[PDB]
Amino acid sequence: MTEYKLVVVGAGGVGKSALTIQLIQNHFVDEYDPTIEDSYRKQVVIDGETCLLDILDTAGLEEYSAMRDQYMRTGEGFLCVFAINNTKSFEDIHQYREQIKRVKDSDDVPMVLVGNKCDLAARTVESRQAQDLARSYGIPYIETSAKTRQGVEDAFYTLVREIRQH
Ligand SMILES: Nc1nc2c(ncn2[C@@H]2O[C@H](COP(=O)(O)OP(=O)(O)NP(=O)(O)O)[C@@H](O)[C@H]2O)c(=O)[nH]1
Ligand SMILES: [Ca+2]
Ligand SMILES: [Ca+2]
Ligand SMILES: [Ca+2]
Ligand SMILES: [Mg+2]
Ligand SMILES: [Mg+2]
Repeated sequence: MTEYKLVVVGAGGVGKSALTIQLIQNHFVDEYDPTIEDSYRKQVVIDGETCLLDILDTAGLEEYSAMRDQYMRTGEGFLCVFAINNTKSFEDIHQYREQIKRVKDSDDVPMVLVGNKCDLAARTVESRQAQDLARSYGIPYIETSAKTRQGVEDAFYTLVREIRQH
């Protein structure tokens, strides 16, 4: 059966691990845990296709990771995650997209822009801003909450559907 290699990237603390664990185990990690497994596997049915999600949960570029570039090279699709209550994390997205462009040696990489923590009231990044950034990359924008599950399945399933177009 088909395997989709997904890589989750973005700034420290935007909720890369919380999103991936909410998808894989239907649990919200409500604390900072500095030692979470990077590799997740799940057999799922997406649009009538039985397939394997192979998910690599990376560290932010500010954190030193020796396995990051190995994870980068093998990725078929990328979730580029910022938090809607973290302007710096949104600004940082360009650097993650440039790194992806560098490693895939293409500007036509399957990607989804994810605005996480959409449950939180302290919004500093407007939907419109993120839509505009995603448009400039030729990719969809999806808002998620790792806490409430809003958009989580949609973010990962949309990325699979983007890989299928490539
Ligand atoms: N309210 C709310 N909190 C969230 C959401 N997603 C993550 N968090 C919280 O934000 C903090 C950081 O989450 P975490 O998943 O570890 O972020 P990360 O991007 O993997 N950090 P790192 O790059 O260091 O691995 C945690 O306390 C987590 O509970 C969300 O959607 N809503
Ligand atoms: Ca807990
Ligand atoms: Ca741990
Ligand atoms: Ca290159
Ligand atoms: Mg993490
Ligand atoms: Mg503003």
